[PDB]
Amino acid sequence: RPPGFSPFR
Repeated sequence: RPPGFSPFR
């Protein structure tokens, strides 16, 4: 669950 996939990024 990387940041690039998160809703924030």
